[PDB]
Amino acid sequence: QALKKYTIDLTERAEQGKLDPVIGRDEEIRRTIQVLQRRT
Amino acid sequence: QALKKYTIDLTERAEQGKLDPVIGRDEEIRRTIQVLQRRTKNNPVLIGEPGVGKTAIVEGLAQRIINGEVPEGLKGRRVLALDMGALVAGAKYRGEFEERLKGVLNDLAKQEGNVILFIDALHTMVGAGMDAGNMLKPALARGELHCVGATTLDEYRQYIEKDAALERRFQKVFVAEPSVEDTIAILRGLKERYELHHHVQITDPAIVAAATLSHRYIADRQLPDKAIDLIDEAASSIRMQIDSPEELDRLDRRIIQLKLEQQALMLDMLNEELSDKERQYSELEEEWKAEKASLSGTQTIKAELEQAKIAIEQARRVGDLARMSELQYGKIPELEKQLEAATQLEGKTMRLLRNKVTDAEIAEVLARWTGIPVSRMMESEREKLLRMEQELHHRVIGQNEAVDAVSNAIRRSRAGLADPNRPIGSFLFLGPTGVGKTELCKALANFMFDSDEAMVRIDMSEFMEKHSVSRLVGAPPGYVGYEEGGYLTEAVRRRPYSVILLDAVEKAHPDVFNILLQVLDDGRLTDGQGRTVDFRNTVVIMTSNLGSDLIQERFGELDYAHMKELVLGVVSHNFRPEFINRIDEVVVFHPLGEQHIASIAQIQLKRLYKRLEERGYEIHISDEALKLLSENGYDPVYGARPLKRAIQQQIENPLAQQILSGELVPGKVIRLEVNEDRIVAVQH
Amino acid sequence: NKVTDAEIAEVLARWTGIPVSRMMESEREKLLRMEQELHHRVIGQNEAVDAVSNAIRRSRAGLADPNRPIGSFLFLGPTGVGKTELCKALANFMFDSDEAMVRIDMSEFMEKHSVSRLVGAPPGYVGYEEGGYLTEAVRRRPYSVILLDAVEKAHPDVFNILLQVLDDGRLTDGQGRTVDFRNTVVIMTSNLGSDLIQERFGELDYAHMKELVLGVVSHNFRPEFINRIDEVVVFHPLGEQHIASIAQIQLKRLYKRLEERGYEIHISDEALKLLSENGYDPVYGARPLKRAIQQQIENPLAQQILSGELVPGKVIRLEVNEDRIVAVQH
Amino acid sequence: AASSIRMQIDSPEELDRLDRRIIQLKLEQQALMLDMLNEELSDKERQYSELEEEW
Amino acid sequence: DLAKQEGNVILFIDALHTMVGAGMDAGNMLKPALARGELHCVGATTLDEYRQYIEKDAALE
Ligand SMILES: Nc1ncnc2c1ncn2[C@@H]1O[C@H](COP(=O)(O)OP(=O)(O)OP(O)(O)=S)[C@@H](O)[C@H]1O
Ligand SMILES: Nc1ncnc2c1ncn2[C@@H]1O[C@H](COP(=O)(O)OP(=O)(O)OP(O)(O)=S)[C@@H](O)[C@H]1O
Ligand SMILES: Nc1ncnc2c1ncn2[C@@H]1O[C@H](COP(=O)(O)OP(=O)(O)O)[C@@H](O)[C@H]1O
Ligand SMILES: Nc1ncnc2c1ncn2[C@@H]1O[C@H](COP(=O)(O)OP(=O)(O)O)[C@@H](O)[C@H]1O
Repeated sequence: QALKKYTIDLTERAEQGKLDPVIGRDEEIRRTIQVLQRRT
Repeated sequence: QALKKYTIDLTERAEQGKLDPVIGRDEEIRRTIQVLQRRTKNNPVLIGEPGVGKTAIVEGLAQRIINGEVPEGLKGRRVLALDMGALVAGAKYRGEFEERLKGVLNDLAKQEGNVILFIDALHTMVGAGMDAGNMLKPALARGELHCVGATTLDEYRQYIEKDAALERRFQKVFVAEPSVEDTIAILRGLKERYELHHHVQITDPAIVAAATLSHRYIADRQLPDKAIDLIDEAASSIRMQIDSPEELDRLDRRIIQLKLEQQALMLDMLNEELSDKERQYSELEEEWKAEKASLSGTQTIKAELEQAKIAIEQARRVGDLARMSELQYGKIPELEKQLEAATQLEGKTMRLLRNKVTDAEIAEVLARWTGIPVSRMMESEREKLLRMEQELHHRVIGQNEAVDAVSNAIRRSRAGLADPNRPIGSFLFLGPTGVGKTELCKALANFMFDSDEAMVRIDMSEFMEKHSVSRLVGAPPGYVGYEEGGYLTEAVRRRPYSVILLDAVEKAHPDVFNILLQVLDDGRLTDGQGRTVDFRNTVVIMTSNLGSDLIQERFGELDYAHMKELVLGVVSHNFRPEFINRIDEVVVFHPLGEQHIASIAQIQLKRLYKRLEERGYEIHISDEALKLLSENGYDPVYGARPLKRAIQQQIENPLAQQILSGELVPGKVIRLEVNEDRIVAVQH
Repeated sequence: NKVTDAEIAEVLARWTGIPVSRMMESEREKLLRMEQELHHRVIGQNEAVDAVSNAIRRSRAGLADPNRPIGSFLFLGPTGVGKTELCKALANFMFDSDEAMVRIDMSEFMEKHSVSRLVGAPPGYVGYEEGGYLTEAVRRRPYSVILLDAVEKAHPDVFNILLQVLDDGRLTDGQGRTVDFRNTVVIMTSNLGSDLIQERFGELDYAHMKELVLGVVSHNFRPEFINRIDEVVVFHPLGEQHIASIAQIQLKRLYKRLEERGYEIHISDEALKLLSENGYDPVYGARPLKRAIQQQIENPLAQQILSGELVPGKVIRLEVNEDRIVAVQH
Repeated sequence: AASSIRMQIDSPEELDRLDRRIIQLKLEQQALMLDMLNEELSDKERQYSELEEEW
Repeated sequence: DLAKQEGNVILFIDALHTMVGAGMDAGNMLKPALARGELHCVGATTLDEYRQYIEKDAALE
């Protein structure tokens, strides 16, 4: 499949715990998801 | 086959129903249809300032073509869109671009006029590395190609209307910026679309209020797109607040705290407390799940009704007849009444919060956009405004008349009662210098709007000059500081709701009052760049001090009214009456008694003890020293600025002289006890 | 299937915006009614009613000059006699808004060399890509009434620009294209002879009024520039029935905004009488009326709204106090 | 103007206004479904049919 | 793949300007997929590339 050919899963990396639990910015992530669950 | 390679059928997508039944504009739709159905020059262009959805106007044209609302010369056409950038894939080699374009044109010649071309952003065809208009031009004079132009008026008169041939291949269709009620009707259609999409409910009076406040205040975007985006933003905000759950997270943190505590312990009763709080959390969570199941059932049965609408529109396009009757008479009224039964079931069961959006939520989103509370008179800020004078007299000693006047202005503002076409209030301030005119404006913006800073001071003793006026407006174009904007204006347009101080205008040249005439009649001002920025949602204030001699004479035992009248006659000697008639509202400040000096000094002690607790110091005072300072810091000409400098020269220097002598320990009781002429601090 | 000249005039009107079409009967009724409507929303000043009625009649009948632009009017009157509001009522008739007008606020222009605000900047300076705002706003709305506000505050001979405008009204803009004014209307407002007006609106007719203030403004302007104007009309300081009518109109739009708030508000006519007693002065015209209305109505009214006395669905008779007005809830 | 006249031929205006009238009366009758609105619908549809046949 | 995963996958692309400058060279192939909604990707750059590429195509804006 063409998925694995040219993609990099970061969610696998945090799923395999490779990554950095940075603290904070939760309002900004919230406003991001506010954008993310729009229609336009 | 480049049509397969580069273009996308809208009418496939509208055949798939993917787009908007866009309301209105119907004369312009028809006029588009007129210009299309000619024999030559078949390509009209769409024009305006953006955020009006001309894209969607082409979409609705295609949807009417699907529905056959067109004359009998377009039934069966092909409305296809193409980017100019779509053929800038490989722009190095020679003719490659042009070979793509000619292959497109030969495809369209082979399709023989049954295809209507759409182009968005027609100015993308202007300059592309001659290039592009020098191939379309024979088709576009000959009308064999069926282009549809849609672009922004700035790019129109910037790119095309300086290139004359491309101007004469096209005809203007000026879409207006829509009205209020047009916005309302389209937002009813969009209420439909969003409650189809965003899984929620919307209040339609909140929608028309949202449209009202969007058109009314924010001039940044334009109609109707700003209200569209606001409704989308509020819908998604409440949509995230569907899976917020705040009280569930409170209970979950509580039960996990009690679980950690019990696991640390292993009299107990903590097991019982954990069991009770977990039962509470489980009950709240189960109510949450029941609400989610209710909303999910409501949205699914709404989607099933929408698919029934899709099928009955398939019967409208195709033309089965008993299918229409069957789908209507079965599906519509029973699904509507059980959708309303689910709606009133939610109106029963929704506690953990909503799925509606109200105008309070609109004003929340608005303040998150604006920063300005028109989040309405909610009996906290409202009852602040009911105590607004008593708010001010934290810092406003005496002087109650202007306090009344200012609070009157604010009340006429934030209750929404003003004629908003003048500004919020024009003001002349009079009276003795060194009372807190600046304090008044600071406390105004403080307990009204932000703070003691959210303002613009403009000191008018600079402004003895014609070129001073040239500064504060903005320079004329074809001069130096054109490219930067005016002094006042861009600072206004960043902070749309401020209070502007024009202090001491009597030192300025009398020319300035013309600029104030345009403002204080109108609240709109035309800058260097020829454009106009609103004031009318701000507050403008001038100060003067001329007959403060006469005030210091006669405020002892004359009234307020004839005092006002006499000093306004003096102002008529000063200004033009043609300007002060444009002035709304004038006060007089009066000289204070020394009790007011003592009170302001108490306020200075308050902010001093604030500063020293910020240093860490717990300091009190003998008030005989306050009596001495009240004896010291006055003149009849300046008043309180002598008190401020005396506070400095007898407090801020020697107390720091002893702190940096290492005498003073934070936390000790430090009485500012008197001396013969000085103040001693103690270490207790 | 026969194409007539009315078809062409409508296609032109919809294709540009200029109201070319032959005088249909709703429009002609509306023109007689707009004579009436400018009596309505402008109480007072029926000289101006006459003048601008004649202006738009010489427009829409299609008889006035295809050389000169259509009207040309240098208004004279003292403060607040409705001049700006006259032209806004013209637009709100004609364009169903106030925000379809060219309101070039003229008192910015106190030194000379901001003419480039209105023309554009000549090539090889800054504003060559942008124009000057008058020309752009004309060429987008080719039928639009242009107002030039309080015009004599400026440096005096800015209006060689307006010598072109009122002469032939092709306007050579910055870049070098033609800004044509033949379907438009230029209005100025000035308050020069206003002290003579309030001095001598009595003891003169309309004509010697016009004569003497024309002599004065001719001392102010240049004799070139007075020759270009169609009719130098004069305004008059208003009597107290006009004051009462203005008060009524302000009450109606006040009622409008508060019924948009959602409140049914009446008044004592004695309260109107108190307003009429508390709004008259010859020297200042209409604004002491309006701000007296503002204070002595709105501030107790907004106070009681922020009290929450005002329940909707109640007739709110603005009845008098001893000297003031209370709102009642019945 | 030529294609404008062609579309005003190809539309028709008052015929489609009467068509809006008859479809509104059909909706109103089915919202009622004494009647006599059936008779009024038949009258307006006969009017529209005569106009359409003339068209 | 954007068609296949049906919006269950939202990919991430930082350096949105590098999608703008990639040779439609990459961007306006995907302005369909973001406009149509097979992808809801997240941008990450500085204000200068915002004014340089994101503001400069107003459709991208
Ligand atoms: N009648 C309508 N019904 C539904 N949505 C509409 C309607 N008119 C406009 N819109 C929406 O308004 C949005 C923004 O307007 P646009 O037409 O896209 O702006 P524009 O002026 O065309 O410039 P662009 O390049 O298209 S953003 C559209 O994408 C539509 O979703
Ligand atoms: N006949 C009238 N009908 C309606 N409103 C009027 C009338 N006469 C005066 N007004 C009011 O008077 C004010 C006039 O506003 P403006 O025209 O801007 O003032 P002005 O006429 O420009 O006076 P100056 O000389 O420029 S200060 C408005 O508030 C009008 O409502
Ligand atoms: N809370 C955090 N947890 C883990 N890593 C972090 C955190 N905060 C910052 N970093 C590190 O800081 C670096 C910043 O890089 P990045 O944020 O990707 O650049 P940019 O700020 O341009 O996006 C990252 O490589 C990341 O590993
Ligand atoms: N009403 C008041 N409430 C609180 N403090 C005030 C008040 N009036 C005056 N002050 C004091 O008066 C001084 C006056 O400052 P400023 O406003 O610049 O002078 P003026 O009032 O003469 O323009 C301030 O420094 C402040 O310490």
